[PDB]
Amino acid sequence: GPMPTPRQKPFQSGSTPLHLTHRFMVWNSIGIIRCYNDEQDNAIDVEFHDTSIHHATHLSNTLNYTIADLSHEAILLACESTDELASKLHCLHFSSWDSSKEWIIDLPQNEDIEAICLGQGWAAAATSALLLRLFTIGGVQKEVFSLAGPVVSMAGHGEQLFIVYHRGTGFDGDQCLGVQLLELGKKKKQILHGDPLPLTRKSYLAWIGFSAEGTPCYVDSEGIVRMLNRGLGNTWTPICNTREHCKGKSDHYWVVGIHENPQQLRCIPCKGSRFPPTLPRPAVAILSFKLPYCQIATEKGQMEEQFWRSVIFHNHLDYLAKNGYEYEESTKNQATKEQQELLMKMLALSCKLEREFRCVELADLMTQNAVNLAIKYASRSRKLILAQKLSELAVEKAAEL
Amino acid sequence: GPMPTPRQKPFQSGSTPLHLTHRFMVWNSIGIIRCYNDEQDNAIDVEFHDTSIHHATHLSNTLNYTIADLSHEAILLACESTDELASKLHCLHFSSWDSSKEWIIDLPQNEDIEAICLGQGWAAAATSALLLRLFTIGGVQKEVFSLAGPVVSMAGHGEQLFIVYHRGTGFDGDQCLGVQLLELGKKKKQILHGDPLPLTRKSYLAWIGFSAEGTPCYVDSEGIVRMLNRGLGNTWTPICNTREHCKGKSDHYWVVGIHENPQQLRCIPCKGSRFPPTLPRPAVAILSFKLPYCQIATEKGQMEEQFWRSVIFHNHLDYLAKNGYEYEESTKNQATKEQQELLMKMLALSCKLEREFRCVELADLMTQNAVNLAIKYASRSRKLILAQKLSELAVEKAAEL
Repeated sequence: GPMPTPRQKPFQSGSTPLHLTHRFMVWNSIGIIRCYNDEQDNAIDVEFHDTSIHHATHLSNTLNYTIADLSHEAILLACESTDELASKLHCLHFSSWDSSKEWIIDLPQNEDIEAICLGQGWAAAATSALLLRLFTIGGVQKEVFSLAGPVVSMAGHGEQLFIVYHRGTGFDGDQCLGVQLLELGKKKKQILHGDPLPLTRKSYLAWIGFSAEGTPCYVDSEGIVRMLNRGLGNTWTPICNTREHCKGKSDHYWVVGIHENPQQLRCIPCKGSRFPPTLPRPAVAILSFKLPYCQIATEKGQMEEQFWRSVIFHNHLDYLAKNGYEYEESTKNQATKEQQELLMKMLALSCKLEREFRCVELADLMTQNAVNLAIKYASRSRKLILAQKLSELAVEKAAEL
Repeated sequence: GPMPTPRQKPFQSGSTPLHLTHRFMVWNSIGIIRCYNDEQDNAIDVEFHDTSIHHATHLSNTLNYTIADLSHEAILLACESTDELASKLHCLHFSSWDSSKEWIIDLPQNEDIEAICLGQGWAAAATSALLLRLFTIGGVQKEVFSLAGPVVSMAGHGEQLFIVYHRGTGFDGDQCLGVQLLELGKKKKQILHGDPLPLTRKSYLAWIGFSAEGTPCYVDSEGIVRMLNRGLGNTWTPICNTREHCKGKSDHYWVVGIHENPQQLRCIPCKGSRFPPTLPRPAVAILSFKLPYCQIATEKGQMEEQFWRSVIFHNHLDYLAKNGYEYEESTKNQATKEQQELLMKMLALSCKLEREFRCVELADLMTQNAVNLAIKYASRSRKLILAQKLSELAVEKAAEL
């Protein structure tokens, strides 16, 4: 019969393993942090993508840091439990307006920190004792709550938290994972209450986080990048297959950051290792989205993939409009126009294939000006029944528009 | 130590496995499909309960399209992966008005199909990539999204679609299944989120599907039939046990359909087998429901569940009316009268039994006009001490509404 597996360890996104003497602490869009320690000294280095917020700086390792995260306004540094010394967290609010420039938190004995994250004016940290705690960047503490299982990792953006934990045990190479989404809004909420996390068969989760536009995403060992489509009842859709971008087994990609719209998948191809070498530091490459649809080699398949890309390229922007955060309107304009153009090309090729059912099925999603243009496409080559039924669709939708 | 069980293999509802050369492949509410295979040749046969939909048809292909489904709009087919090719998915739009009668698509490298299903215009297939693919019958690719484990079966009706997959594995004869349910409307939703599937102890999932009105239903290997009560917070309610019917003359009852007006479960009786053989043509058996309400016998227990079976089915009709779908107003009108007269008879029974609190608490479940009728019944039976506080509760209901 099946054999139970050992449990894979927790991780912090951007933190390379501690067994290497010289290591990266965290990669962020705001900046990058590095660390070194050996038989006689220990040190931290921090640099920013834009030094107007703060100058690049060298920091010393007093609390034996192992975990980190960065924001536009503050930096968190934290560590795991230890018998002779407490687990601790240290926040450096470098952009502080007053004497709140830094503060420290030292946990109860045998309580740890395994993951932390930052957001808009708040900070968060969680322990392997199945609970999470919240803080504010000026130093006031916030609510505490407990987690459904052994916590693996967590991240956040704006005023929203993504948590990943172990919900059970896997068998014959499988791993058992679940996921939480929490909201720190005006009325705090939990839109996803502990569902099983989709993951490729016999894979291991490799990286979690958010795109710069504030929607959650992740990737596992088999390289299927996934993102939370809210238009599908908050369901995980694949968005890239980076093993196809790899040259072979020698390669694996380490994500530095993601931008949904404009499109940039920023990552480093690591050679012969699960993480980049700390020196000579590699350069970050930009990859592009590619969906696991069928008949990818066909041009119709390509425009189908582009349509289902473009709809989600504006769904998350509308979600930002609802929750109140800012976005650049050109992103919405380009996505919302290109989806109409792409599905109109789909409808035109369907009409040239004289599949009236396919034409109506595509026209069901369209705006009425495009339905009129589809009726004119049907009038070309004298497809009277297709034109009549598209007109019926137009009338039926106008009865409610 | 404790023994983990193997995961049960995938299955397509309304089918017989490959133990028989000319096995059943589909039996749905409007048609039947058969699958043929031998040492050198293979074929498929198509039938409808009325030839006005489409006449009997014979198909054959080099690939065994081992998976199929049937609907009033089209027939759906799919084949397994091979050493030479990956899987393909196929559609027969027999109900079309023109020459769009057929469609074919081939899936990416190394991919295989476990189960497929149909809906109102939509179609779907679970894949070995831990991805669900969704289409139209006209061949438009809808959303592709991720799943947490191997899918064991699939089903659909209207816009509501049913997925069941292994959450983990069971121990000592049991298995750990879980259920995820979507409704693919214009503002589509998730009804179940991979929650564990209730099943009888030491049993497996023998059949899934929908009742004719569109409620989700399934049956376990022990013969327990159960369905989703969406009105009661989306809870699974058992309705019947098939094995005991007809003094257990059949080894099993292979269900083919369910309907609420008249109350019917239509099945095939199976001798010495879990499933029926294809030949000679079987005789259909129709059974009444048997709710698991306690102290059932002597016609006083049975009237309680005769009340409750009504709402157990008819919570769905309120949904189907308020969402804009067509529904059976005859069933609505009849059930809302049956409930009140049955409650009045129960109130008379409890008054005859001098258990006046039962009369009061049935009156709480009445409607307002039926509360006034309860006052009249209590007056006719000269039980004024009951009628007093009954009138008090009537005034309270009138205050509420």
